[PDB]
Amino acid sequence: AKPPFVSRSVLVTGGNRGIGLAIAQRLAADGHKVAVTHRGSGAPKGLFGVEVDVTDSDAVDRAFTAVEEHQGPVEVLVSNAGLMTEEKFEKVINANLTGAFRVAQRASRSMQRNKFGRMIFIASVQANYAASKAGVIGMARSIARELSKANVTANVVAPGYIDTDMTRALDQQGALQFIPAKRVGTPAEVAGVVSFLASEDASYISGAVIPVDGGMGM
Amino acid sequence: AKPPFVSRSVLVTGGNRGIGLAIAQRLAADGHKVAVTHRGSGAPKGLFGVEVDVTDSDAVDRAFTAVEEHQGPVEVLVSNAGLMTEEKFEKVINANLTGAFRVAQRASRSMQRNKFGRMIFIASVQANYAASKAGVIGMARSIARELSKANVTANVVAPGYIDTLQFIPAKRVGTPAEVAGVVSFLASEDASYISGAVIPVDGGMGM
Amino acid sequence: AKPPFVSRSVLVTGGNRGIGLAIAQRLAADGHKVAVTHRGSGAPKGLFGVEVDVTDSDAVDRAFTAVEEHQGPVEVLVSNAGLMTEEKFEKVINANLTGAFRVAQRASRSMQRNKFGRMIFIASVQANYAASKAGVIGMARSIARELSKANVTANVVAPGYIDTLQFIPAKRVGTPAEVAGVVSFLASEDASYISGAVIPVDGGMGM
Amino acid sequence: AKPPFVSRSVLVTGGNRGIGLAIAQRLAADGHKVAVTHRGSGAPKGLFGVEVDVTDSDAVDRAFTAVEEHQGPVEVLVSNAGLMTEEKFEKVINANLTGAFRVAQRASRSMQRNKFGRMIFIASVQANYAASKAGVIGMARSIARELSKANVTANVVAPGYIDTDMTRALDQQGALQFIPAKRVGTPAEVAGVVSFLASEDASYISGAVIPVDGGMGM
Repeated sequence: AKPPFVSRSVLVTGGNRGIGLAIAQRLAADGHKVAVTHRGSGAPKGLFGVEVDVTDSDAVDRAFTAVEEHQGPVEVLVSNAGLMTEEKFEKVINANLTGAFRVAQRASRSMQRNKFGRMIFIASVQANYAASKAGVIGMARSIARELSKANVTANVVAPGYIDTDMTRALDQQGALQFIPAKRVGTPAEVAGVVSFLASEDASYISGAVIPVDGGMGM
Repeated sequence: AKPPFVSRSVLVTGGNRGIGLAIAQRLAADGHKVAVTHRGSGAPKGLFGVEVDVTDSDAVDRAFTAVEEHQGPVEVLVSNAGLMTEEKFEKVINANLTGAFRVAQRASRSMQRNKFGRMIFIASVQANYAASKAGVIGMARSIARELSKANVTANVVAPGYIDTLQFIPAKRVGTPAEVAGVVSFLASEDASYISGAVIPVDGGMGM
Repeated sequence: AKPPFVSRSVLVTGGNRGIGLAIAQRLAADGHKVAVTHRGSGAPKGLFGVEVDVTDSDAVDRAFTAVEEHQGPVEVLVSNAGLMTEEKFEKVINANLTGAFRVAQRASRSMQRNKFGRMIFIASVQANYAASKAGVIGMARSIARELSKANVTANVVAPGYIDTLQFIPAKRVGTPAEVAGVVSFLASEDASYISGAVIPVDGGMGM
Repeated sequence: AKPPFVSRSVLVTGGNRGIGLAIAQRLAADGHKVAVTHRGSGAPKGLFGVEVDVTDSDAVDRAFTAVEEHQGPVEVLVSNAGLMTEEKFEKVINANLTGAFRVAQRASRSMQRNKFGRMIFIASVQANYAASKAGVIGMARSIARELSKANVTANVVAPGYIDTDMTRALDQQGALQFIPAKRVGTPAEVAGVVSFLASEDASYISGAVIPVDGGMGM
């Protein structure tokens, strides 16, 4: 007894490259209406693009508004990262943690009003990155606590070792000792999880962290 | 970029009632070849059933054998829990913890040999239940560590309050179908890189 | 602002060797009244010992009784683990999981009645061990939920590699004394508001 | 076989009030050399005080230096918090997360050189607070990973409901349903845990989160 498909207004932050693109293209193939944010380089053919520096609250506000006018209010929000000294630490925190907050907060009133919302946070694949990842999880669990009564869930996807364009650039196999699956994952493997969390099957999952790591984070 | 569907040989333990039945029915509608074990009340209409007491290793072996003949070697195992004194403690541990081991072990040979397997353990919705459920998660994580190299994963679904409340973020109970939805995903081609995970299906309860 | 010392009646299961012995010796030096169970090789010099097979509920009851007479009703229980086929699986589950339940249950009446108790379960340093250890944590959390109102806590110590390595942040093994140090703290007046916790003693390993 | 006591150079951030003071006074009663940071109001009689806004990297630097000259390099660091809109969110993140980083980073070189260090982070007792608490844990686990080989551990203390001066000001008993112990904890109960983590008995605990919550966070 599978729930009939509903085509959602979807926003994928950083949806023009790497894992973000895989997610964006999967969700579009699913039958959703998919928009993406980028840093200026352009949204991939097919999809609706807005330029957004997630460090900037006004840019986020204007982005959501252009999306709203284009395809209706954001129902499904996929938040992708984002990006030792004080400057390096605050930069990653601003992009990856506070950037997640900014987009989540801009999304929340519309989702609460409409009694539908899926916030899906993609954790980064080092003190700054560890801190911002754990912070997003803490934040997501907190959004889940407040908003779930309104049918607005917040869940996290925690990717393990995934083959990106930039992953392939490293001297890499020492990582496989720590992975029970004994292999790297694909961008498509992560996008499959986002697709499920975006579907009508995930309505009773809220405040969860799903690891997509071949067993690594056990 | 969806991966093409593959019809799997599925065994659902306790697939005749409640959460078990909804799982068996969803997987059949998904397009899998679905068999169920049951305690004696009968399989669901149309689906191949076998009577199994999961405290009985020989009854486990017979069931798997009869299923292998019917529809081919078991590729995906959905293990549903079968249900303070020393007697009651050991009973629940035998059914819910050792029972999961018995089915997981009987399934594992053919999964490793054939280089595909998905083990999906559904935790139970007292000291004995707490220990059985936690014991299953530890056992699943251990199987995940051993067999993931052979494309054989082990994951756990942790249901909350399912109808078969203020202290729940969602402020409602879950349906048996919301559980079966997650099992359908775990049994699908989209879950290949998930292994050793506990997916809570509880509307935010166990956070 | 340290709370004054109270000499507790302590039972340490398997307190005759390895981690068990170091725990029993530390607690005795701390100033507690320390008894140990053992498998038959004998108690440590000076300490009151009783032979117990933790798979035997009646042997558990007898031991507690003999200890109550010797030094007074057990106030702090340190439960040390006693140590793939269906036979080997059930064996480890009986000793490490059900064995912990048997001692925890025999201890609990007097702790609730007397409004003080500290249960300290030492996890083991395979599918059976993974399940037993995870099962003990779930059981400890359950006891913690039930009995904490009566000033009866249950906590778990999870030791890593203990000498009784690159994949360890500390880059060394732990001593049996580093484990006993944490048990000493858990048995002390400083631990009253810790209940249902798993304290890892592993140099960062299980992070 | 208890390890002989060693009197450590200790720094307690926010050690002049509430749980911070309890910790500071306990550690001093233990026999450590205890310094505290404050916001201007003064360190409690007995103890060495430095004024430090943990938002300010230069103030942190000068504080550690005054402590070093007074009683020797910081061996034991107790980091106390610290303190929905963007401003409120970034303020709590700056004080509670980046503030933790600042003091941890200023402490680290001396601890690494001397092959001794105990970093103990006291988590706050809401999206901003949840995020910063989870972030500190993520950070601490990351410090533990890098520094433990040099005998520098990082552990977290996660207080449940504790009776402060400010706790007593709230309409409070609805909290007790969620606490198996069925009572509030005392500042002294938390300080007892810090005392253990600061002692010679905690050397093989690193990257741990100890909850002091009567069972609450189970």
